Amino acid sequence: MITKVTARNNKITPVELLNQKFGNKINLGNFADAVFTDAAFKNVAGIANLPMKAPVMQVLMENSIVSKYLKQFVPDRSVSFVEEGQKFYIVLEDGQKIEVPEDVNKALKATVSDVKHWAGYLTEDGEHVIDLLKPAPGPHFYVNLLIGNRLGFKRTLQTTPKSVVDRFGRGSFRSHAATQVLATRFDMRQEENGFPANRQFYLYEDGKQIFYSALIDDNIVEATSKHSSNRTVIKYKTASNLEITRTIFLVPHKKGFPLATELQRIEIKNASDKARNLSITYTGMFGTGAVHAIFEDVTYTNVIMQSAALYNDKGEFIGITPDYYPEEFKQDTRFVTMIVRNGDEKSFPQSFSTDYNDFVGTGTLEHPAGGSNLNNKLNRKGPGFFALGAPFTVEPGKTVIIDTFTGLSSSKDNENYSDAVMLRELDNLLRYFEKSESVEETLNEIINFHENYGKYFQFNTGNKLFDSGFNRNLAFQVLYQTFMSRSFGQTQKGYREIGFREIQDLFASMYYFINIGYQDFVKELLFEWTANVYKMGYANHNFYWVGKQPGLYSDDSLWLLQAYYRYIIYTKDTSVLNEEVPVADGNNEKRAVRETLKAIIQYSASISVGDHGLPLLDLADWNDSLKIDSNSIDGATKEKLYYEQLKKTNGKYGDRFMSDYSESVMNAFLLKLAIDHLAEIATLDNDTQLAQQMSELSKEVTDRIQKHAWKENFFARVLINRYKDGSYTYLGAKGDKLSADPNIDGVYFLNSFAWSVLSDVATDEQIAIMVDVIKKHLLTPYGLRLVTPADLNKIANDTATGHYFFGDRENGAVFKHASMMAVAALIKAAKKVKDNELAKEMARIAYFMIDLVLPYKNLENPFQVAGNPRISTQYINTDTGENIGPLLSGTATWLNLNLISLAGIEYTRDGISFNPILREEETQLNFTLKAPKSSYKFSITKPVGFARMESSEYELFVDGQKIDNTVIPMYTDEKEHIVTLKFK
Amino acid sequence: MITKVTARNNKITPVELLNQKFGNKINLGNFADAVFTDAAFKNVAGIANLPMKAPVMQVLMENSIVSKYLKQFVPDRSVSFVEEGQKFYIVLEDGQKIEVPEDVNKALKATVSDVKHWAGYLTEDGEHVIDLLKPAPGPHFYVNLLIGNRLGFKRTLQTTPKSVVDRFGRGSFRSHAATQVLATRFDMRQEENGFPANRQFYLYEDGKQIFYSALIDDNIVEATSKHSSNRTVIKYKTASNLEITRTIFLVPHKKGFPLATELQRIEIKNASDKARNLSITYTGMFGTGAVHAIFEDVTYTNVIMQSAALYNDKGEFIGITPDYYPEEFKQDTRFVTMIVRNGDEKSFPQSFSTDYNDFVGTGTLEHPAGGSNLNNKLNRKGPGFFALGAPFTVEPGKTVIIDTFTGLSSSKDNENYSDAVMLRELDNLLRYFEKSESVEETLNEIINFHENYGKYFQFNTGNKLFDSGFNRNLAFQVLYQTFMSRSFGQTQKGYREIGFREIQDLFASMYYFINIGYQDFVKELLFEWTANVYKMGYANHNFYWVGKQPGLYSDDSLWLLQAYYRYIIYTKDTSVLNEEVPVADGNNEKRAVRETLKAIIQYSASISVGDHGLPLLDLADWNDSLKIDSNSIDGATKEKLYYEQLKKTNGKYGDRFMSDYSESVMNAFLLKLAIDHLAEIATLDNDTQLAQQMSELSKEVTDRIQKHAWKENFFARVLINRYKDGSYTYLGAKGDKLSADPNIDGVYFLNSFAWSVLSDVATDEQIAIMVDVIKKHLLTPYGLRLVTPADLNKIANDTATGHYFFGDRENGAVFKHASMMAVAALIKAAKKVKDNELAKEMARIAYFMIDLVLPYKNLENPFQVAGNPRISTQYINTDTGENIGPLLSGTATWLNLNLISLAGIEYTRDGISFNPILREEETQLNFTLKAPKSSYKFSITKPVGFARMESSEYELFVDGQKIDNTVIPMYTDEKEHIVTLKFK
Ligand SMILES: OC[C@H]1O[C@@H](O)[C@H](O)[C@@H](O)[C@@H]1O
Ligand SMILES: OC[C@H]1O[C@@H](O)[C@H](O)[C@@H](O)[C@@H]1O
Ligand SMILES: [Cl-]
Ligand SMILES: [Cl-]
Ligand SMILES: [Cl-]
Ligand SMILES: [Cl-]
Repeated sequence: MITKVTARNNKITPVELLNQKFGNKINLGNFADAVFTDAAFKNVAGIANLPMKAPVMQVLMENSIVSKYLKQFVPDRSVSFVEEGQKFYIVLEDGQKIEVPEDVNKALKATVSDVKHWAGYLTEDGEHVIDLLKPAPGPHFYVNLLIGNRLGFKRTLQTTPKSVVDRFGRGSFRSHAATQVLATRFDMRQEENGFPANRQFYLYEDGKQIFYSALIDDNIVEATSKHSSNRTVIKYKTASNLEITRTIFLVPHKKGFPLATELQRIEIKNASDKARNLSITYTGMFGTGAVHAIFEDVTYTNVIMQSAALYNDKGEFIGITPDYYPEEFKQDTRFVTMIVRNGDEKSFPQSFSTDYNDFVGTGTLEHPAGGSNLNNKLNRKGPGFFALGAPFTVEPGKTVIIDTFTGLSSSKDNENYSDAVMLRELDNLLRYFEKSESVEETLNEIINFHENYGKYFQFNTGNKLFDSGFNRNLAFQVLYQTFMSRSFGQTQKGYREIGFREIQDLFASMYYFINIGYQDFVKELLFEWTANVYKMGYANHNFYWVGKQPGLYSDDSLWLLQAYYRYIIYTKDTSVLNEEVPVADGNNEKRAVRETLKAIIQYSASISVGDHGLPLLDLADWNDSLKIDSNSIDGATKEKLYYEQLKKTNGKYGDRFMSDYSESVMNAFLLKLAIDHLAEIATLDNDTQLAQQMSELSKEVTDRIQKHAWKENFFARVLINRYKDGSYTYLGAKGDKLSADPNIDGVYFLNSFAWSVLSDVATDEQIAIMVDVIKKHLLTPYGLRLVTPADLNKIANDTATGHYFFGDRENGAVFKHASMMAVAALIKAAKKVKDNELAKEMARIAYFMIDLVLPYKNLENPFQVAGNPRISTQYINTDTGENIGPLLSGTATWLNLNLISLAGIEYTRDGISFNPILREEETQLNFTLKAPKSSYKFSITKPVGFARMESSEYELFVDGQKIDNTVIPMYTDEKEHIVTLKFK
Repeated sequence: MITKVTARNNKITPVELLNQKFGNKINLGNFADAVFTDAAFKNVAGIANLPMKAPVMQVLMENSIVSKYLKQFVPDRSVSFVEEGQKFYIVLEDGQKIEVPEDVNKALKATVSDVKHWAGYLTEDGEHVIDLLKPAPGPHFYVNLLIGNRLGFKRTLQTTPKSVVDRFGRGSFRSHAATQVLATRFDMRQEENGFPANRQFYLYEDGKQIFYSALIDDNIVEATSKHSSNRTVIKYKTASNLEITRTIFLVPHKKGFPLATELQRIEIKNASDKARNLSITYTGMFGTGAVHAIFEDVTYTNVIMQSAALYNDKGEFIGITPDYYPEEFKQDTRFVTMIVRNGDEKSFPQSFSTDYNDFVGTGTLEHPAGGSNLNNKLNRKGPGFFALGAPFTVEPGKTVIIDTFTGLSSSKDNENYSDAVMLRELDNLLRYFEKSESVEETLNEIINFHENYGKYFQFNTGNKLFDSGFNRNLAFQVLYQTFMSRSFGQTQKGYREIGFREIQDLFASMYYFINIGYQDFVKELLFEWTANVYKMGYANHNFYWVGKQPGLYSDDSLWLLQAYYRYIIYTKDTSVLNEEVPVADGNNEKRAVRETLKAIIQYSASISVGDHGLPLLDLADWNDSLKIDSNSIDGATKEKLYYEQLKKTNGKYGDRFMSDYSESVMNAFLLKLAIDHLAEIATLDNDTQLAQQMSELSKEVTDRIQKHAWKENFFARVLINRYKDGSYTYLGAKGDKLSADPNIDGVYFLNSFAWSVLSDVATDEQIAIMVDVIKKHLLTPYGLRLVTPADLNKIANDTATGHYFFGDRENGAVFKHASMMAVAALIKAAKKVKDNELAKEMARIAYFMIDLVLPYKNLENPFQVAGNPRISTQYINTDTGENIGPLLSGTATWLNLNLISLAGIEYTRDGISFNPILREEETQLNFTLKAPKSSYKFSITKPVGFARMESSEYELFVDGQKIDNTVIPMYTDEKEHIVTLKFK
């Protein structure tokens, strides 16, 4: 009877039908747009020859003139618009070509004129300028991320404030952990991160509303938003010639300040020739401290608090704080306050409301009935809605400035905490910002801090979109992720702690922090992770104020050797090996870093190993969904069993934990890398015993992998040991019998390839075979997939590949973080393999993939690829090409590593191993590099074509002296050194 | 420096300041209103002599004319409006009385004219007629609750659909458990139960929006909502003379229908003299199946689904369904469809949208830019927003009807489930409702079902608000709560299973179900609860599809004897005792009901007892927050330990579980009552051994309580056993040392009193002493509070007094359910105690408390007491008098029991023990009563004053024959019997 047609099953798209019905009567061009005219999809209305894909028919439909005109034909007749000369026609299926009326021609030309920039544009400095009326490519595209600065203060990692801001200023604002200052929204749409009133305000004249910051109507003649590094600026011009500017940023910490403050400055310039008697009403919604009760008991969230008013020394009202009854919700104290600056005079708000129902009344939030006449009623209940009102007269050509301060004080930074601490910190804050210029100076301080932070590595290529994208935007995103891990963005809203393995973010940012004098902060981060390693070598999978999930995941500890290796090789500071750091086991016990790093390797190399001497997989490793072993155990369960095994069998600590559990080949590669890392560390430490021991275990573990993990045409991913008859014995190479694609023999994991190379196990020949498999079955038009189809239920209890349509996340997406780890491999191999044609090919795939993740390139075809042109996104949908959030991802970290690696920079014990791999079409690459006691200017020139040191003639000069050593010293003479490389 | 003033600490209110500054320059009357003019609260603007408390100043400030006028004085000068003649003046502090201008006078008169009805009014049938522009007393006041009907179908309890509807039709709609059809909202405001688009629609004319169902602007000239029994009707008149009616109800189940369907009929009458070419766009938001991911991973909720279109036999589009990839979210299938009826023409929607961003575009939800021209694009992602569009021309005087059907099919009612089952059931539904009159006939069926249901008991007094409030509205709410327990309302939105102790709701509704032929349904509910009792006698604290929390709470099982007692005594159907029913222990074991009820009594009377032979408290009993014992155990942990105590001490089953755990005096009363119930059941069963056994255990248990729980002043609540030196030994009477009020010796729990009486333990003298304590320390101006202040830190410390401002929930509220259990005791004692003055006072307190909970009386002073005039609410705030939600509460169940008890009806073995307690001021009471094979008309007459059978002269007549036996037979002659009682 009734039939069902899904979005994906729908037989034909609008543009396909448009091409069918008009393609050989008019030139539809490279891009067109169309909509079905009816719910049965039989006819289309379309428009030919657009500069790019864009929702033009949608905007045309919003236009009363074009809309009414089209009804003379649609829905019963298909039509296409077409421009010839500079005049528009409408074409029918019967060949008629009708010059459209002038008012329609004008509307159509006005609509298509700037389609090329409908998703905004980037400034030379990489700032995203956004039209507030234009449609969004996706829910992450128009988003900026803000962060405070707790460097030099306690618990910098856990207490740095962070904010989400879209083009309209919507979003929310957090202090420590997931503590909400302004309310987050957890509702149906990705686009809604915050309660809708947050950061918004209204203007009134003669009692009538003339402006709302989140409503663009006919009385708004210009409205743009600019997302820059750590601030957002939003500008409006009214038809009445008011010029309104909003600037939003987080206050860097200063002693005595609240733990979190977000400043929004509102500038109102009267660009007309008559004074205007105006008022502002500034609104927002405090987050609840009782976040779980939003789901479980909303009435609880309301009755546990009340509104309270704040008054300065002179008895003047300054703002609002939400007052809580339960002690657990009185350890943070929120506030909002406003200063109105009008020539000489400063004033505080004259009125307030705290009841959303009294505020909106019979109206809407966009048009609130009580917005002009606030009732000065303190709500006995929550929620913590606030409205602050103040009148001002602004003379012709003059500007009034309204500075708002919203934030939170906390016990997390203050002993003997009470709301009295907040009142003192708020006073400190308001006195600091008493003078108008203090706001501008603080913004400039933020700008300069990030400008100086990025000087560690600066491309200068004349592609300013690339230069700014890397030098500024990617540098900021890796800083942001060092503090925030994956815990807070537009759609990352729930209680994420800090994953042990996101120590990865520090792999890239440590060099930046060291080169602005914060080496000690990097050590504090290392020691903090070190303190989440247990005595036996496994690690808490997660930690925030406290660590948890002991040895739950098998890869965690091994990543820390990469962090220590990076730090020790760059700094040559071996002292950290002697630091006494808490063991995660507690009871006030500390272990020297050296012995915890020796323990980490012993856990994965000797204890928690399987039948082949490879590290056990346990619940899973880096790959969230390799739950192969249904009866896994974490490291504390394994510890108690391991010790009773040793007494059962009379064994010795260090013996293999006997089991039939599966093994992770990826952990084997991580371990092998770890062991080489420790050997190099000990060498620099002149620890002769440890360097010999590791150098020898490295050879052993490599033997193990080569012998037991190379499987025909790939390094396998997992070795299976529970089937003594041989039913299944590996996964991740031809012949594993586990594929789920008829045309594919075997399952192939991109990371088996990547980590076999990054750990320096795979031979040139094994690289060639795996790259061929990659080209055939993992390389898509949208990049490198994480894995090929597998049917893992053949050995385990499902709940993995069963959740997503093809193209999303685990059902075959391009996971950009994994794609970047693979690029890191391709780049490492391209520098070293003997076969220059293999190297050329791998460098081609590297740059192909980098081009598909570079955020600024999202503006080339934004309504198809979406993403965000300043901030990385997690994955690409391989069905559509859409870059899909979230906005925090190891993609950014490894992209940074990879581009610096391709520029030729690798730090080794003896200095900088210089080996750049330029693009074939490039003929020069210039960049600057800071070091702690020197700097460098690098210049590389080459003919068009593939050039690399391994296989191309070259001359290398350092400070004008041709040299042969391609390891450039790490200079300490506080001079700039000129490095020139010339390929023939 | 900075000071803080909380809502509660604010020294003076606006009206108090108005009276200070004006009360003896003008007569302010019994009610006035005022607002502070500034954020420092130094001046007020107010208005004198209102008919009741109301937010008049708020509405006056929304009025351009009056607010402009007021600025001549405010903020600097206080002012009060006052009416003399039919003319207004404004009065200043200096004495000036200024006749306000005519346009101000007109606005003021228009504003105050109908303040008396600003919160709406009740029809003679108890329906709440509501003005859509007037302010709300609170977030529960303008709410209706809807329910389907699964009687005669499987798993009626678990599958009956339910909806929440406010005056604008906002809210949400669920199927089984917490499965959402239309999306719930979990956000900051109690007022927001649902996604804002739910149930709303737009009208267009010539491409322009002319109407949105959730926006009242100047083009709306009339807008009212009527909440009735199981439907809501909303009416609007436009300035252009369109008359729009929305009718919302749930479809009662018919074989082959979807498990849940909500019908909204939209009638559009053209009351003008010109035809109008209109279109409708009907919108909503499907709930996600991935509810937890709204908080954890909103992007997941989006990518796991896509929109899909539905087409009928002729290839015509009929609506939308959200299509899910994961199997776990494919076991329910949602739909929305619409039929447009225009004369004899029927049509289906011509267009649709499924992307909220394309729909709203540059506009707002109230004014969407894409709402007229839907794009017919199936969204590849969620969320499941939908817009369905259809054009229609309506001639002068004609009506177009648009019928919408929104719902869900489910595996819960269908084997071999897939979306093909939904398509068949949707076809069945649409065929059933193909004729226009089918919708009206189904509504009439619903109306008649509830009319017939309520016939069990019908008051016929002078007072139609009381009569409809009881006969219709309270009857409906007890029906609603029998299915829904406490699981779904305006602010009850999260996953609640059915509490074992909510079997209470059946205590009242069973009689109603039996008298419409659904005795078997009552037995099914009884058997279902019986199946959640374990062999040992404890119960799963909770159950929905399966039971859980075995013996976690100590009182649970005991309530079931009250349910069985009520059923067996009313029906005389002892057969239920012989039913073989699953034991919650599982395997495949069943036990006869008789033995599970003997087991329940044995658990609390012999096994799980403390040092005094009283039932152990365990984690808690009925009172959620008596976590006295921090090392408690549930009944399965106790069972495992009990048996190993038996083996290690040679004991026998039935011996006491040895411990120092605390004992619950409330459970003792529940057990004593349980035992009497069972003894009485066995008597009716002619089971001679069981009747003797229980009669004897009852004397024992009563001895136990009297000996060990009467504590000079009161029956204690808890007996404490862990302090063998006597530090603390009881809680709940004078001398327990646990008070936290300086002026109160002891802690007094209202339920100690209530259950000492309902179990028939307390002597006349103990009642007198306890009522005196109640009058002095538990009776407030807003009713009977649950308990007096206690400092339980002295023996444990924790919560409740930790969480709430004084007046709310556990910090001293009038918990209306507990207040009603106390009224049940007062009524029972008033009928029986020898002292007529004690009976008189207890009946006075009873009626005082009933008057504070009767919903219709919430309209006497609604802006102070709020609540809901048709549905009970949970508690009264003792600070303000506000009735605060939620809307589902044992208040409704026990209010029903109490008013029937006061009318004189108690069912006993031998019939109807008739003993009414009228109000002193009443001179007659008339009511009708149905029985399964007879009916009765009762008429009671008395002089003004206190009259009761125990102490007043009376003559009783039954069918014209004076009689002395006050136990009326339970007649079975299928005749109407006349019962007359005349007090002298
Ligand atoms: O592929 C899985 C990866 O993506 C996301 O689940 C997390 O943010 C990463 O920590 C993880 O490594
Ligand atoms: O006092 C506690 C009572 O109130 C609410 O928590 C629940 O709805 C009831 O089941 C409970 O008995
Ligand atoms: Cl992997
Ligand atoms: Cl994000
Ligand atoms: Cl509710
Ligand atoms: Cl109690």
